Amino acid sequence: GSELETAMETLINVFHAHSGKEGDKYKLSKKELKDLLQTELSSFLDVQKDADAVDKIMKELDENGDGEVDFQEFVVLVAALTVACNNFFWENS
Amino acid sequence: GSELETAMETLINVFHAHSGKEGDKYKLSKKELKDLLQTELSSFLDVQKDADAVDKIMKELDENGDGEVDFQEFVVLVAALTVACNNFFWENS
Repeated sequence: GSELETAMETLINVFHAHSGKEGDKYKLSKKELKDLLQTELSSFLDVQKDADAVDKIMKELDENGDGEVDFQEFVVLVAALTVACNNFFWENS
Repeated sequence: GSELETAMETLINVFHAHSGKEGDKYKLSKKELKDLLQTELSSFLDVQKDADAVDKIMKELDENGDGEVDFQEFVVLVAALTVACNNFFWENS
């Protein structure tokens, strides 16, 4: 019910959008989850900032893109990318 | 504009709610940020799962609660707590 608490519930519902395959509710194998957000956050390409942070995250998905990611992995890894493009000016319009 | 992209924009606006002090937009010192979410996620106390994950996160805020946290720190640390209470049954009603 709180503003921050409300955000937590919304994230779980959207995860179902991609993971709702009903098979693996997880955020899928690391190789796929990256294809989904790396493209969904297209505005991310609008202005990359720290290539070192993005570079490390890409290391886990490329070393074993067959690994796995779930809610804590989707949130921690996606927030980590935000470091590399945390630019608030990354507005697409 | 996408469902996952929309969640990213909403999180920044609520951070302003607590951090909007206008001084430090960061998520504040680690000691305070924990007081805010540890209480806001009250349903978290509804059913703690892995005390080891929560225990490690508490280590950073207790070793130097005077440290600092920002957007990537608030998202990665708060998602990390979700590991300790990821219980979907943690419904308060």
